[PDB]
Amino acid sequence: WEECFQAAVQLALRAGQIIRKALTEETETDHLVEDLIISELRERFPSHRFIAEEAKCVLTHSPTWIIDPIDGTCNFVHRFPTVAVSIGFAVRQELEFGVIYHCTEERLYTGRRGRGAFCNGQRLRVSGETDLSKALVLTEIGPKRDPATLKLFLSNMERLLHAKAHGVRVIGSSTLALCHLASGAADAYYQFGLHCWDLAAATVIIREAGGIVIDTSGGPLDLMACRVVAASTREMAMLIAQAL
Amino acid sequence: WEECFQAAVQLALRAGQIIRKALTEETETDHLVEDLIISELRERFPSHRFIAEEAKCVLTHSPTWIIDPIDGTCNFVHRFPTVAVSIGFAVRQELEFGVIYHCTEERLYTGRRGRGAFCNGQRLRVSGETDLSKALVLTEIGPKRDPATLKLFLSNMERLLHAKAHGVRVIGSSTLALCHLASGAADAYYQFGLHCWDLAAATVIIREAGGIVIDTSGGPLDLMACRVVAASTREMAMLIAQAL
Repeated sequence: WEECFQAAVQLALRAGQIIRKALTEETETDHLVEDLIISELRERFPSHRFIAEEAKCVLTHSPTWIIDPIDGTCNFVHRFPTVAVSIGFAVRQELEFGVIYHCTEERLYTGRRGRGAFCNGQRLRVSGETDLSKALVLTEIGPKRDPATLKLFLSNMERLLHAKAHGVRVIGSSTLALCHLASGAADAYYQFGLHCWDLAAATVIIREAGGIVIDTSGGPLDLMACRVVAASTREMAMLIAQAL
Repeated sequence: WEECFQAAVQLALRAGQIIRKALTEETETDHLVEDLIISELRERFPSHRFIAEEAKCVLTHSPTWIIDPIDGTCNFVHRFPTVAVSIGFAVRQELEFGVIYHCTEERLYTGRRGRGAFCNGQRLRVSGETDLSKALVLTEIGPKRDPATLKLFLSNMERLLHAKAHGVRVIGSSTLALCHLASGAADAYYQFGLHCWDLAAATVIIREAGGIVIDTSGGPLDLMACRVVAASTREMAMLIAQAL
C-alpha cells in the first residue's frame, strides 16, 4: 500500500516539522496537526476509515487510519523533548504499516507488515532478552488521575519491581516508549487504560523488529482492551503478564 | 577558576566521545573514563582531592573534584541512550563549577557560581512552577534493591502521585534528570540514596539556572546525606518536601 505509506511518511514529518518549530515557543498545534493529517488523508482516500482521539477503537475490515497527531501532550507543554506523531494503518482488520516520528530527535520509525522495521535508514531488531531480572521495562502514568488507576499504577510497578526488574522507565510517551522496545533499547512494556491510536503503529514496528505485543493478561492483543504487553521475547512477555 | 573548568569540559567531551564510541559496540569504559579524567587532573592539579565512587562524600575546604565518568550505567549496557559524564568542582567547602555532558545527544551542560548556567551555549532557566499539581517530577529507583530500598520508592512515588502531580519521569540518569530541571523541561527532582558525584555538578547548574537544591527533609543540601530534593521554586521544593 505504497501511495498511502508514502502519504503517512510525508505527513508524519510535516506534522513533525510543525511541532518542532512549535516547541521553540514559550492544544492549538494538536488540532492544527490533527486537521492537517486527517483532512489530507481524507480527501486523498475519501472512502477510508479513521481512528484518532478527536466507545471506542472498533476496527472494521476496511482500510483504516489509526492516528495520534501528538503523543506526549504533557511533555510538549513542559517542553519535555519526548514528543511524537504516530500514524498506523490497517487493512482487512490487520495492522498494515506504522509511522512514528520523534519530532525532537528526528527519528522516523517505520514498520510494514512482513517487510521489517527501520529507524532512520537502518533496520531494527528487538533484544531477545528472556530474563525479566535483566530487563528494562517501560510504562506510563496516564491522564486520568483517579485513586483507582493511581493505586493500580503503583500496584503494577511494585509487582514489576518485586519481579526484580533491572530498571523501570517512564518518559511521557507510549509511542516512543514502544519504539525503544522495537529497537532493542528496552526489553518490555506495559500499561493500562491507553487508547489504540497509541498502540497501532508501534505494534507493527515492534512485531517487525521481532518482538511481541499481547493483552496484559498474556492473551492476544485486543485493540478495544486499552492495554498492552510488548516484549523482546514471548517468554519475557509471559513473565510480565503473569506478574500483575 | 578558568584553568580548571576547561579541564573538566575537555574531559567531559573526551570521555564523552569515548562513551559514544564504546556505546557503539554490541564498563571497561567506565574505568577508561575514570582514569581518563582523574589521571589528567591529577597530574595537572596534584594538590587537589578527588571525590568519586572509588564516608565517601566528606568534602573539605580544599579544591576537590567530584566525578562520575558514566551516569546511566544500566542504560549503557542496554543501549538506552540516556548516559552522562559528570565532573563537579568545589573549593572552600562550596560547590564551584559543574559540567555534565549528554554523550549520546551530545549536550554539554555547565554552570559556574555567579556565572549562570548553560547548555551548548544557551542560557538555562528553571521553569518557575510553584503549583505542584502542575509539576513534571523526576526520580530514580537507584542502586540497591533490597526490600528496604524498594518499598520506599513506592511510598515516595505513591505520595507524589497522590499530590495530584502532573507527571512522573524516570529516565535512569540522575545527573541528566537534574539537568532537565535546569533546562526547564521539568519542575522538580527527588531521590533517596544518590551519591554526591551524581549531585555535585547538577546542583551547581540548577542553582546558577535559578533553581533550588535542598535536602530531602526541606533543610539545605547535605552532600553526605545521599538524598536530594530539587525544584523550580522554593515553593515547589516545599510541596515536594512535605510529600515524603
